[PDB]
Amino acid sequence: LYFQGSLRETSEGVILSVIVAPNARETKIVGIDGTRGRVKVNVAAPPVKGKANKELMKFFKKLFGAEVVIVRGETSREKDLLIKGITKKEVIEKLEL
Ligand code: NA
Repeated sequence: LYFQGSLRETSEGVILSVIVAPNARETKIVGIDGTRGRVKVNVAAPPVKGKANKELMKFFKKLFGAEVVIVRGETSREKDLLIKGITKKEVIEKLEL
């Protein structure tokens, strides 16, 4: 039940709610924010020219094997990612790897 506070399944796929920190040593999940209901994601890219957004999407597209788009928070640390055409059960399985 750990990652479930950060995700919900709509007709389109899964909205994965994250909070990023850019300029990290490695793009990876580092935790969960229990109050905000978001996965803490470090992103190994600078927050300029959209590069942290691009790296974030790339990481999750690779993890889930599905298209990932930003649906809210393009210019925020708090970003909502639509994982297209996937189920919550799939997403949880992959986040728990
Ligand atoms: Na960015």
